[PDB]
Amino acid sequence: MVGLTTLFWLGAIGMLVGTLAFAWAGERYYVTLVGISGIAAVAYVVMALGVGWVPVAERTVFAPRYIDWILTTPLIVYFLGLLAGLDSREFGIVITLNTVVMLAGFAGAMVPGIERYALFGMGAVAFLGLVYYLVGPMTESASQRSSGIKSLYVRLRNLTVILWAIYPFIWLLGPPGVALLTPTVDVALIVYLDLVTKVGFGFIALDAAATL
Ligand SMILES: *C/C=C(C)/C=C/C=C(C)/C=C/C1=C(C)CCCC1(C)C
Ligand SMILES: [Cl-]
Repeated sequence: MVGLTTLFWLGAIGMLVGTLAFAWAGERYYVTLVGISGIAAVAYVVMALGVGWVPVAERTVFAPRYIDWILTTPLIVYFLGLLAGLDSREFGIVITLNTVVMLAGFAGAMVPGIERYALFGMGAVAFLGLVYYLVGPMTESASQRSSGIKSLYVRLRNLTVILWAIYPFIWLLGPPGVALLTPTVDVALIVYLDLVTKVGFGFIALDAAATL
């Protein structure tokens, strides 16, 4: 009743609506949000068309998803770093940590053997370091800003930390890992998370930009 392609098209449509909304409302921030959802839109269309479905051992891996994540997640961290007022050096640490997470996941998904769990573990370790910087140093830094900017940062930060922490569990329970969850359910859960961590993220920012 509901195929993989249908779910990919749904994500594509959701990202497109977000993209046009952010472009219209567009204060770097608006251009970043267009990139976050605009890139994801393209990845989902490509996948909806059946492009980039790579067979690996006995699983199917969706390569456009990881290219998407590698480009869009640093833009989300960049957005948060602007809100917090990071110096160009602190940016380097968190964006480096983020890239390690994304690359490790991409490599683990593409490796047929159990070495892929070794790659997954490395991304998990780097993710914990990323969470520390979001909850600690970046929160200290955001404190120096107006009370409204600080409030916006805290709300986007918690949205980000809570939801991003769910992805490694979906990955591990899905085809890439123990292959427990079926591809259709696993994809459905990730389409939901992508939409919330990108388009939902964006709309929470727009809402605050009008309350000024
Ligand atoms: C728009 C897309 C988003 C916000 C994707 C987020 C994905 C993650 C936070 C994935 C994290 C992972 C780990 C922490 C360990 C290795 C496997 C990953 C890539 C699923
Ligand atoms: Cl995958």
